[PDB]
Amino acid sequence: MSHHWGYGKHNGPEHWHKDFPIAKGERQSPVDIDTHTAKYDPSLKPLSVSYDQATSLRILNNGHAFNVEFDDSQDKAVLKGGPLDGTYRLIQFHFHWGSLDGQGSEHTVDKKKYAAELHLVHWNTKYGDFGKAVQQPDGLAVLGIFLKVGSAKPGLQKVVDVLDSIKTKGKSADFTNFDPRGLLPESLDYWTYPGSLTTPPLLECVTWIVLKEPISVSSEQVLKFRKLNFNGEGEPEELMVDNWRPAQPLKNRQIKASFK
Ligand SMILES: O[B-]1(O)OCc2ccccc21
Ligand SMILES: OB1OCc2ccccc21
Ligand SMILES: OB1OCc2ccccc21
Ligand SMILES: [Zn+2]
Repeated sequence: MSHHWGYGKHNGPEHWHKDFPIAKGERQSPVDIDTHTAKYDPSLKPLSVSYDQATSLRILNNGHAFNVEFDDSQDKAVLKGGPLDGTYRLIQFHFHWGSLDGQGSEHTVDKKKYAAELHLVHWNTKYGDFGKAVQQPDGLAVLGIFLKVGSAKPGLQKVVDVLDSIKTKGKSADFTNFDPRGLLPESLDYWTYPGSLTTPPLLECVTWIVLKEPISVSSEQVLKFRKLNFNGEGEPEELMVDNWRPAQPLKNRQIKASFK
């Protein structure tokens, strides 16, 4: 019932440029990762993902995805190294997923679409908070992880099991004591490039770090994502599926690989 951007024919990615002309900008995300033209950069550092002191707080259905939110008021869960200068603090994670196992990811790999994509969102501590960070060209670092359907991911199950309590837009629930390390693959090999948010306001503030190795989740786990709703409670049901933006033009960018 409310006026909002979304993923429908009438309010989806093809419309967003009218309110957010940066949608047609020079560093938009996601992109297709052409693995054959990405260059290995020996100058890149190992990525340092340090999530041992992470403090999860809450899970929220914001009408576009669900966010698992963290206490970012101290250096507790940080990303550094790789392509990054300085230290970026974890604020939230969320996913993008499809109506069918053959689509759902935002980034693609040689045109391959995965069933879903996880975004671990971090802000550059030099700018003091998330709101100020998104006003900067190096304000955010997003760790992107592909999901394929296969074996269950045990570290995902606590998330799946709470989704029924946040079915509709605006619902939240406690989500303490969640260890986000259980959402990572074994390998930290990655691609990186400069880009943007993949949702309005589409701000060009992101260093993307996209892991090469997908995680596998079960058919049952991703089905439960698809029972969420875009609508509010008491409104007609519109399933939260296909909340992904398609690949955008690479323009004058290079994608760098951390591996040979
Ligand atoms: O993928 B997204 O555009 O969704 C919300 C978000 C927040 C921070 C960085 C990137 C994103
Ligand atoms: O502001 B709007 O939110 C959803 C929608 C659908 C059609 C036309 C306008 C709007
Ligand atoms: O600029 B827009 O064209 C269609 C629409 C729907 C919802 C929100 C914004 C827009
Ligand atoms: Zn995202």
